[PDB]
Amino acid sequence: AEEFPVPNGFESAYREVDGVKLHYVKGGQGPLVMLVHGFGQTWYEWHQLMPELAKRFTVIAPDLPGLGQSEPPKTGYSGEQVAVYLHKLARQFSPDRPFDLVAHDIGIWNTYPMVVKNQADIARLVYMQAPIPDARIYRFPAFTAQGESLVWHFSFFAADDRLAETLIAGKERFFLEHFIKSHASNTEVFSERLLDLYARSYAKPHSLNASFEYYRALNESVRQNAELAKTRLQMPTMTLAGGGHGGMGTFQLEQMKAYAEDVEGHVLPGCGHWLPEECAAPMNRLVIDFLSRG
Amino acid sequence: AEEFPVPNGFESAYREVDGVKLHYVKGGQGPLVMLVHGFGQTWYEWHQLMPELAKRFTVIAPDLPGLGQSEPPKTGYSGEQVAVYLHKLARQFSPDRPFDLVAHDIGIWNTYPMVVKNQADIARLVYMQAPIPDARIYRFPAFTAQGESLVWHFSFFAADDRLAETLIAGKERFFLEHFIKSHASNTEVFSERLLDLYARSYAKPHSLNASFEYYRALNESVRQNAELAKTRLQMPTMTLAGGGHGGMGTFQLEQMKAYAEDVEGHVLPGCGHWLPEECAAPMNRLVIDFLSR
Repeated sequence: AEEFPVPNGFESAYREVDGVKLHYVKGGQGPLVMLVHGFGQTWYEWHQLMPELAKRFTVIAPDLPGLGQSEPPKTGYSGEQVAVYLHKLARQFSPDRPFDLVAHDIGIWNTYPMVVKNQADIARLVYMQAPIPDARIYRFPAFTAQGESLVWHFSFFAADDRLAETLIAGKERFFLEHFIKSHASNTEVFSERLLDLYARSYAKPHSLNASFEYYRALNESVRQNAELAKTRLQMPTMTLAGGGHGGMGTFQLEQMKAYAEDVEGHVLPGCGHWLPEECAAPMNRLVIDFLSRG
Repeated sequence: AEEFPVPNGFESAYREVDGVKLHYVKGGQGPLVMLVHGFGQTWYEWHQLMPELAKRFTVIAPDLPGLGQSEPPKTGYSGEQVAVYLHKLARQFSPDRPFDLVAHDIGIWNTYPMVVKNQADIARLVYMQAPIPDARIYRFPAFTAQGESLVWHFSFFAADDRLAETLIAGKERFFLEHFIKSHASNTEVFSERLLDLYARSYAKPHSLNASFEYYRALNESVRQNAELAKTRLQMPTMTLAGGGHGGMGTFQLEQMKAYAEDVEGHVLPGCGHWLPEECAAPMNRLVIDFLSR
């Protein structure tokens, strides 16, 4: 069974990595690019970018552990733990050559440790729409005068007593439409049909729990990254952020400059958090062009 | 029936104020003290303080509009709108003499406008465990190095789509127990029966909604207060805050210094947010002493 339709010419498959069965969608030929999704979504957020990249690259889009059709991690949900699974998966298909990485939202959290620990394996890097876990996340406001606090959900999802699963179970489709649209500028792209697909996937009980365990591990990820960030990233990097409602704005690039020697940043006007869907044309173009420099 | 047991010597009653039927519990004789509860609770959070205060004062503890047994407001939930109901209720019982005001949590939000606009009516003021709505609330963090933050619920409750009512309905007791304990230092004071009583009250559909409408009006209250605060408070004021988990710490007094010329403050170590219950005896003593001068 497939939770989301696979683009023509791609294959849906699974690979066991350190005892965990990871789902991915793969296609194309050439150097490897791995695309890593974020909270509320799956590999499918990349499905419009994937055929374009596949004309020049081998493209793999995994489901994060516990999300989509991937099994939960056996070690834990901190960034350093999850990054092992994703690094080993990529190196199964690119064992002798560096690969490219594109990551959105908690895909950043779950890849930054393996990038910094294996820099020679990463040719080029694209990060969009999330802070790298560090002390900056403690400075975001709980409540704002205009618009809405971007990351109050950090506390909601990290709260104990399984607060978030207990309240959201049975109401997953309602909650996800609210979460997605509240973090969007171009809300009209989130049709009821598309929201149905995403909601059905993260409503699987182990996926609803997995979703929030990433946030329950966030403070551990911060502590991990305080050590890892003593070495800056050396490979070419690009950041993308939305400039509209839900967007990170200038924060994405300004934080990345503390982490990367070679970084260029873009803020996409009229676009929120969900860049591949809200602003497919400019986002796809920026990513394809940046990766095609190599 | 009554949602909470009324202490001996007190009466549970109602008064119509601007077309809204307000519930309150009243006892004692002497000058008036009005006690105003906060989120998650009702008049009943004051039920241990009330008999002690009633030895020297007439004491009235209303349910906020839409909460407990009070009808929702017919104007709105912003601080200036709700304060009209509370001011007029107090003046029905103390028309010829200034009265004292004690307020906890959003009871502050719902009384500050009528205090600043009717200073001659307010003899002494006690505020505990909440910011007055102003720009300082935009500095509180969304997340902390120890886990969930103190006031991320501001955004949860203010969200549209009836987010909070929709997620909490059917889980009202579960959520309120988590909310109380995550803002407490002393959780043992919250018995099964007490949690049951508070959960049943705010689970009434119009009370669950009313609870969050106070937060959906919070930014409007901030903007109202930006103009009202051009006039400082002149009456004797006391702030109380918990020093433990859930407490406002030094913030309560430090904010109040910007609003009040005559203010004294206390931080209670080992106490969180729910001061009348977590730390009943020292909180009662400090309030009674302050009001009895």
